[PDB]
Amino acid sequence: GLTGKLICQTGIKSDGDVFHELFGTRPHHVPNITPANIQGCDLHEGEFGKVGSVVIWNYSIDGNAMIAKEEIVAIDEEDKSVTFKVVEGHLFEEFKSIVFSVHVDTKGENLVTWSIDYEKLNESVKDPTSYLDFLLSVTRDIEAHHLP
Repeated sequence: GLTGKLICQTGIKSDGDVFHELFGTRPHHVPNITPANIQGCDLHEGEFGKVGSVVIWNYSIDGNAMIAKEEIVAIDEEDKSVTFKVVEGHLFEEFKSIVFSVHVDTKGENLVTWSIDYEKLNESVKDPTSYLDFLLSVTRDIEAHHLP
């Protein structure tokens, strides 16, 4: 009853490998490129670019500042994907679990796919569609930054 998945896909005209490695090896640069959405990214544990690292995101939706501590649970070079599991923060006021994944397909003529997998604390919790608007805004800012 409490489980859902939200996905958004959009094209980018910028380099897809650079987009993938931004999230997979340089996630601390993301605040600098989309500062209206993401104000901070601090290493909590481990090292940037390694599975099992833990980062703290300081970010904002609708003017409201929030915090998500996330474990990087997967970095797949072959699939150009990175998977972030929330382990603490504002989201845990609504969800038992919530995992964000970003995948880039460069095989066609580039697609960014964000997935949100989650389990609500109860049925009155809203599905987190606002986070797709947020991830699309982040993606548009990154594309614009990486374009000549």
